[PDB]
Amino acid sequence: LPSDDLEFWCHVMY
Amino acid sequence: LPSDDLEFWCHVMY
Repeated sequence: LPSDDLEFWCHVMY
Repeated sequence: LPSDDLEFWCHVMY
C-alpha cells in the first residue's frame, strides 16, 4: 500500500 | 495501475 511502509509491512507479515 | 506486489517486494530488497 502507498500509505503503509515496507519496513512495517515486511515485519509483521513476513 | 502500478499494482505493488509484496511477494516480489519482500524478497529482492529485504
